[PDB]
Amino acid sequence: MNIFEMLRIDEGLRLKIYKDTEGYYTIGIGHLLTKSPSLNAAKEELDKAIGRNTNGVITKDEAEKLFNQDVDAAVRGILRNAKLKPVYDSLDAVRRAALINMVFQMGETGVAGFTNSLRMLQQKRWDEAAVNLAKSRWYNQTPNRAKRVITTFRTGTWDAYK
Ligand SMILES: [Cl-]
Repeated sequence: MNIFEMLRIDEGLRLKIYKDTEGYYTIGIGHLLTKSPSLNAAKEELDKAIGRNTNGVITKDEAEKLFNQDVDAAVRGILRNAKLKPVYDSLDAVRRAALINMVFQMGETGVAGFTNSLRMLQQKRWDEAAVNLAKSRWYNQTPNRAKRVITTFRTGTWDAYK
């Protein structure tokens, strides 16, 4: 298992514009298009992202290209961020994938907001971090996915995805 496989399980693959769990227009493997409620504004962003006139439908290859870009962006966001980088550097390979997952979902700035939990992780206090992460809106809104991420942090194994 690796980060791509993990996020593909968490986000799914949809080739037609859809609404994410929060009602925002998205496409492919969790690629957010826009928070505007306008489907046309979504369609427009999609055309610009892909470089072609799509009418709301993309191919598998195009979804995978957006995915490659989004994973690369998450990783560079971690490495650039003063709060996130030291945490990433402290972690083992599996737990690193879990942090990438969160950044992909919530954004660099959002994850950097989990100060307390990040510290716990850096200190390798797995159980304490797991308990703290579960108090968040994140956990309450998307509990099945958050539990998988938390378990990965708790154990350092890919068991929640097996
Ligand atoms: Cl993009």
